[PDB]
Amino acid sequence: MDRIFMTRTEALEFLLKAHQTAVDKIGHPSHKQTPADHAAIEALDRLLLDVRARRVDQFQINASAAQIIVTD
Repeated sequence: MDRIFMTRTEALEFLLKAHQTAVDKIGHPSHKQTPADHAAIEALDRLLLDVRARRVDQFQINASAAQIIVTD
């Protein structure tokens, strides 16, 4: 049973660690950061606004993987 409770601000750790899981799941390389990444920010804007606006909720992708239940 894996569960992580964090506040609105601490939620960042979850939004960050969450990406690593997917990025690692696909088996992507470890090459140096690319310039195109600057555009990827367009997507982060979603979670960034949802968090900064204090409109985020708790959720989990898998039961075996590290879960992070948001504690509003």
